[PDB]
Amino acid sequence: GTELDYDTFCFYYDWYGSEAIDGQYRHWAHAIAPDPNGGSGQNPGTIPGTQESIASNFYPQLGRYSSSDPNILTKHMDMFVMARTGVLALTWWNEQDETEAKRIGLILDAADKKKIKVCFHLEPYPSRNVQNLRENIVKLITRYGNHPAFYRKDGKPLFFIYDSYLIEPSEWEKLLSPGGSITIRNTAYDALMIGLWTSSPTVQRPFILNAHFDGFYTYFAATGFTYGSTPTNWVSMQKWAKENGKIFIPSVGPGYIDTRIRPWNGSVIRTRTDGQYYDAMYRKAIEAGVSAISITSFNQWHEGSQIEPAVPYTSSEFTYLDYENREPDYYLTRTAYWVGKFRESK
Ligand SMILES: CO[C@H]1O[C@H](CO)[C@@H](O)[C@H](O)[C@@H]1O[C@H]1O[C@H](CO)[C@@H](O)[C@H](O)[C@@H]1O[C@H]1O[C@H](CO)[C@@H](O)[C@H](O[C@H]2O[C@H](CO)[C@@H](O)[C@H](O)[C@@H]2O)[C@@H]1O
Repeated sequence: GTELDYDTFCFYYDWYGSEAIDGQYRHWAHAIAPDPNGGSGQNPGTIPGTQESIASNFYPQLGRYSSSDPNILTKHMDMFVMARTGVLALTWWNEQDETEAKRIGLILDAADKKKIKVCFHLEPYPSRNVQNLRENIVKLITRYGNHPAFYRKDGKPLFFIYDSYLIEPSEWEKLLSPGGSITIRNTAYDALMIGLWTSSPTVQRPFILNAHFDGFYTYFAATGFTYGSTPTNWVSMQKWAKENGKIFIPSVGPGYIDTRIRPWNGSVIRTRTDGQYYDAMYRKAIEAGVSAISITSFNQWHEGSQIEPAVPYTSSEFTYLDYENREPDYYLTRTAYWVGKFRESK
C-alpha cells in the first residue's frame, strides 16, 4: 500500500523561475488578465513576483522556486512518491529554447531516481497543427524515448492533447487514423493520444470517434465548469468509452481559485473544505469504474488546483489562502489514500 501507481497522471507545470537558477522569478511574476467581458482600456497590471506578492492565491512551502533547480526537482519527486502518483504529465509549450530542453532533461533525471515516469501534456502552442504535432511527437520520442523515465503503456508513449477541439477531426484523422496521410499508427512513433472532452456528448462523441483519439480526459479541476468536468456525467462517459474502445482518464482536483491573476473569474472558485471537495471528486472517478485517473494539478499555483504543499502566509500585500485546518502535506497524503482506493478497484 505504498507503491507508485502508473495509471495515475499528475499534471505538472515547469514554468517557474527563481533568482538562484534563472535570475528571475518567472511565473511568480505574472500579468493580470483583463476581463474578457469588461470594457476597453483596462490596465489590469502585473503581479511582481516579490516575497510579498506572487501570482497565486496560495503560497508554496518551497517558496518562489525554479523548475530548473535540481534540488527543488528532487523534493518534487519525493512528493510524488508520498502521493503514490507514478506519472508526471509535463506541460509542453514548444518553446524551442535551450532552457526548455535543459529543464525537461532535469525533470526526467530526477523522476528516474524515484521510479517516476514522465509523459507530455501538449499545450496549444502557436500555429499548432497536425503536421507540426507529428514532427514534435517524433522529436520528443527521438530525444527522450530511450530515457528510463519516459512513460509507456503497453509499449506506447502517451500524450495528453490540451484543447484538442481547436483542430478539426478531418485534420486529426490524417495523424491518427491507421490510413491517415501522415499517420503515426503502426509506425515507430505510434502513441496513445488522449484528447480533451469538453462539452455535451452530441458534440464530443463524434469528435473523439472521427478524430481517432485513443481516449479522452477532462482536465478542469472545477466541477461543472464543462460537461466533462461535471462528475455526475462520468459513469455514462465511461460506459461510452468502454463501448467504443476508448480510454477515459477523468481529471480530479482539490479545488480551484485564480482570482489573483483573473480577478473577474470568481464564479469558477471551488472551495477545498478541508479536503472534502477533493474526496468527492476522486470518489466519483473511482465509482465510474475507470482504468486511469489524472490529477489537476501538482503545481498549477496560478489556478489554485495544486496538491503541492502550501503554507500559511500573510504579507503586507496579500493574505494568502492555506490548507488549514489541514497540514501542508495533506493533499499529498490524501492523494495516496485515493490511489489506494483506486487500486482496490482496478
Ligand atoms: C474559456 O476557456 C477556458 O475553458 C475552455 C473550456 O470551456 C478551455 O478549453 C480553455 O483552454 C480555457 O481553459 C483554460 O483557461 C482557463 C481560464 O480561462 C483556466 O481556468 C483553465 O484551467 C485552463 O487553463 C489552464 O490549463 C491549461 C492546460 O494546462 C493551460 O493551457 C492554461 O495555461 C494558461 O493560463 C496560465 C495561467 O493560469 C498562463 O500562465 C499560461 O501562459 C496560459 O495562458 C492553464 O494552466
